[PDB]
Amino acid sequence: LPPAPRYFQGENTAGFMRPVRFEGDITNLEVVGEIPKSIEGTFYRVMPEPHLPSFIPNDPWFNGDGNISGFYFKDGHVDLKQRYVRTEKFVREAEARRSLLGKYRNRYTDLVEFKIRSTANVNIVYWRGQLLALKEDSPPYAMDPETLETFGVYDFDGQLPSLTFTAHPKFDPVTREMVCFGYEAKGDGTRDICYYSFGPDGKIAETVWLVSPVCGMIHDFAVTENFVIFPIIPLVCDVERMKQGGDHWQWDYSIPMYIGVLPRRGAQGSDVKWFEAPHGFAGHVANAFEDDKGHIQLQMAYAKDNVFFWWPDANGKGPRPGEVEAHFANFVLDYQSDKLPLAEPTYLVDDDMEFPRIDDRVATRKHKHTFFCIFDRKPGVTDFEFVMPRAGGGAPMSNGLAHLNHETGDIQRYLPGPRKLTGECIFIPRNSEAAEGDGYVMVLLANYEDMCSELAVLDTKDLTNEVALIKLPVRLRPGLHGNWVDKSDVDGHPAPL
Amino acid sequence: LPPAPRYFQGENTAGFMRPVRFEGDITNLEVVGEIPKSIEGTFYRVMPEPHLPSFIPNDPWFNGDGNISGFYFKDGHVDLKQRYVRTEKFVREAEARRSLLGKYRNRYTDLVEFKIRSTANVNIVYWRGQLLALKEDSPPYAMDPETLETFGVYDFDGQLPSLTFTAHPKFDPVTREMVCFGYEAKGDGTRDICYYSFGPDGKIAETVWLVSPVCGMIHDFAVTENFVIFPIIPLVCDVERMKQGGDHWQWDYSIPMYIGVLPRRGAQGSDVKWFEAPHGFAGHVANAFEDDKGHIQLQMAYAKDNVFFWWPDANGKGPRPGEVEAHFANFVLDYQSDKLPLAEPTYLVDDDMEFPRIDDRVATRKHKHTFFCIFDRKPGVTDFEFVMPRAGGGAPMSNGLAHLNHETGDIQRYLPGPRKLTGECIFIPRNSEAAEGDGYVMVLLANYEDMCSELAVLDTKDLTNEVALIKLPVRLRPGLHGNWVDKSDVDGHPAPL
Ligand SMILES: Oc1cc(O)cc(/C=C/c2ccc(O)c(O)c2)c1
Ligand SMILES: Oc1cc(O)cc(/C=C/c2ccc(O)c(O)c2)c1
Ligand SMILES: [Fe+2]
Ligand SMILES: [Fe+2]
Repeated sequence: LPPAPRYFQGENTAGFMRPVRFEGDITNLEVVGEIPKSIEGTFYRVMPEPHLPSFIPNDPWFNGDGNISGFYFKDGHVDLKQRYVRTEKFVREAEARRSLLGKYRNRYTDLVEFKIRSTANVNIVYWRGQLLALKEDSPPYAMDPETLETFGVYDFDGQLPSLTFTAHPKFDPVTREMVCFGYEAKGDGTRDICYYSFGPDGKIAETVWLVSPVCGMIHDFAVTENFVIFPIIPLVCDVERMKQGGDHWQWDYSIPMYIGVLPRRGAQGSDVKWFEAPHGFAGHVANAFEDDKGHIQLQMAYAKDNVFFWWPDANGKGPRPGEVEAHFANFVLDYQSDKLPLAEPTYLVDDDMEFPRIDDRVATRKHKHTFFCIFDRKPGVTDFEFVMPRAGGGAPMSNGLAHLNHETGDIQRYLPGPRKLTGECIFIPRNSEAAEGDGYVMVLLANYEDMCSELAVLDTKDLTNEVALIKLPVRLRPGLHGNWVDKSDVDGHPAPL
Repeated sequence: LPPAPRYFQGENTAGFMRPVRFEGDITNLEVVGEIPKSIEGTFYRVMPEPHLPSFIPNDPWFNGDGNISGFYFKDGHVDLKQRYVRTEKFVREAEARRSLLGKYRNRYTDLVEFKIRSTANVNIVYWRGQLLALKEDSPPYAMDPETLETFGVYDFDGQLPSLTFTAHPKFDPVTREMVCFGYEAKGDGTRDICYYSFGPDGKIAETVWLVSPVCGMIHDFAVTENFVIFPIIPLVCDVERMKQGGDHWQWDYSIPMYIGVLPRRGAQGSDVKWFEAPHGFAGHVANAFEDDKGHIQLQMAYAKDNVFFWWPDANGKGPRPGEVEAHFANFVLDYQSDKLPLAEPTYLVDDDMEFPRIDDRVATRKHKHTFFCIFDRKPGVTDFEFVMPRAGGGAPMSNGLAHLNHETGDIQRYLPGPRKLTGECIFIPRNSEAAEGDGYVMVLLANYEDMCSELAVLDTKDLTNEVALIKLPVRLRPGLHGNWVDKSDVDGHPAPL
């Protein structure tokens, strides 16, 4: 077999990116300031964190075993529980005590035949009394919210119609449905998209098979009252390239950014309209809604070049690290229009941003608050001379959060400091009567001075001020998505406004 | 109640001394070099590590909750498991989410009434299929060697005759007995010493009650074929002082270092002879044995002033940090002699040393190898300018190990490096046929550059060279004692030479 290294090497596992690989508990975390005593619930987040050194050199960040963190809050106290998802990959590699899975989404490079290749490392959501650890090439892995035990691959009582389940399902706060899809829904290189939904009782509602114009990456999607919307990143899969040991994904400069629109209920596959936005990268969706005219307002991060620059085009053409900025874009779509080309979007702010969150009590409806990561290159905001030698590589960087009020246009910015960077934030309603966007924001910080992680708690009344700073004595490696599960919400999701 | 701080403050919990307080697992530790594939077994060590900030300012290191590390070795791979001893203190404080136990060994300062005050934080030994987590003011806590679950307070099937069990029992490699004692054996301030032993079947053998000349600290003891030996540190307990909120221990410059000698079998309490060594501090015993004449050779660390300087004399007189050195001393005792005063000891080496280990296959018999911690103030060995600002306080420092060959007088020194310090080492026989002192040495390092811990593996053929360096991504706080449990030893202890 290819030799198994016995320690981590390469920039993607250097400095703050070095895997820790701890599972267990740290109770009664140290707190500076004061956690609001009324906060009660759990912040779950997932990070890629390779359990064993890869036999693939410079294995991408996206290919690391999913490790789940839970921060359990009650009466101003907080405990951490941490556990790896017991994926097939995790278990078989742990048994062998060496890496067996090869390149990102390329089964032809695996040292053994896997049934499920999930690292379950992208998102961690709450559904009907379980956590679902998500990875868009795979079904979810179900886990216990209290103990973080892995139950196993989850197929929704045999109802799951797709081989794949998106990392970005949407929770309709009015219908209490989970709205889902999978792309490459029939396997590697397939153009099949399966759109499906589950009612609050767990029974499958929608199931619509449609066909993508290209086998492109559909990382995120959007849901409105009457439509679902599929933006396609111009990364394209060719299985013949994979069989020769090549990358699953390859940028294509010659195609638009397709945006499919399908009626949300009762549709057939042929009802989808593939609108064509200007070539660019479809980033995370903040939210989408239908306005007064019945037009879809789609608000999402959008860049003009390949954010995933390590997967360039066929001639190796693509940007360099730190070059591509994504901006908070508004696209307007009309399902009735027969014109496929879309205009350039309008932009809501100037900041280089990503990882937008809204008050999920208005998801699929008009929202007027968005919280998001920013990366400000203005001199002084980040001490790059100090941070970059300690940072390693392979992961995006955020040096603040921003809160946009869409009505007033006011923006507040939280800057943790010149030697700290942030992950994706969560929003917590102050209580069940709170106005939209009124409550608390939490965000995990990487402190490059201490080489430790911290969890900041902010009040939306003044995002610039930390109300509490929870000081972890270990590093939590840069992660991906996370969610709040409030103790007052029986089904884990907040009540509609 | 006295206010409970919500983060750690003071030098004793600063820098590398900051509690991490993690429990759980890190499998497949990163390894630089190569762990000898024949090594099979577990290195257990214990560290004081406060689970909650104390309400006592500058609480001594010795008063922190015992946290057990196990390093499980097989076929050149190693896993870490880590778990707190579930003492009464740990459990009740965890329930309350605040500190309740007060000053070191002073129940009159506790906020609630404890039955058992153990932090179980001094030593962790193997006996008849269990770990025993030790603290000299208490009975042992029994634990599972595989899972580190705490079973509870252990009383040897109701046979334990004493309130107290030493942190330094000795294992006779020929008789397979565990030889024990407790001081303050009938409660705070008592001069009662209970000497007792257990046969390999778990039945109590010896039980002899004797009386100390003063209520002094007997931290360690020594066992020969025919004698047991009790060196008394001139720290003295007055329960009336304690009732007023004072310290359990107070130095007394006016007394000798008593060394009691009792026949090992069949004795009465009045058979003890209290020899009087020159005033000084009784450090750890390497080993004791009877020579050809039947004289006891007692080899132990010995200092001329109070190593525990934070417990000074009645007028607050004593040394400052880093001032007192201890030296590897040989005392000669003759049980038949009626002369009580002893001569100054001879010294085996000149190094400032402590934490001596021998090949325990010759414990209680003549040994000719000792491994020990050293602290070398020779310029450059430790980069103090770099280390001391990162180190915190409250714990002793070791910047190397030494191996003394007692036949030849040869000394090898292992120096981990200018920005690393060491804990107490363990010795592992190469195999069951290995000569005395031939095999492997392991020692945990504090790396102040990375602010991480490492576990070094050395071959005794060349102690200056690391064969493997196991790289932990977390800190293990400076700890106390540890032990090797070899997989090839049915009762957990090595066979006699
Ligand atoms: O900074 C960004 C911006 C973005 O728009 C998306 C991502 C992550 C996407 C992702 C996609 C597939 C994976 O398997 C995976 O681990 C991660 C990260
Ligand atoms: O550096 C040294 C030298 C020494 O000779 C003894 C000790 C530790 C003694 C000790 C005594 C009682 C306790 O409760 C405890 O945690 C530790 C530490
Ligand atoms: Fe995402
Ligand atoms: Fe000791």
